[PDB]
Amino acid sequence: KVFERCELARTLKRLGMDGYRGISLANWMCLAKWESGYNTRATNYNAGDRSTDYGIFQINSRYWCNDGKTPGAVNACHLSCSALLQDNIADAVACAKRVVRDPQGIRAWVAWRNRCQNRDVRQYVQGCGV
Ligand code: NA
Repeated sequence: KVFERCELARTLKRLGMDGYRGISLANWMCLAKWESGYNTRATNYNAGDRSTDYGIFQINSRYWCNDGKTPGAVNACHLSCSALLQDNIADAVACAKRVVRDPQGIRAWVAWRNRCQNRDVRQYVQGCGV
């Protein structure tokens, strides 16, 4: 599914993401936009290290989900990577919350540092009613 901006913003609020471990809704929105363009079925194979990024938040298979084919991988969210390609984002959100529970927090995603950190991120939630 490709979410529309405000549709996603309202969905993430209801799933308890606003201020989760100190992270504002607008930052989660900036993250999803730059990772996948709000697309739940986005996958990106990383040839450099044989891992794959899955779903709306492009969660990596080396640490977070199991796809079987990534060497030396763990599965900290206790999910098949397949769960991260559903239209319903409940599992992707539960796994994203697990990612930011580590010390790096939202910095775990490099796209966030590049595209979101120290920016005016108000634009991603403006007029959405959240
Ligand atoms: Na894994």
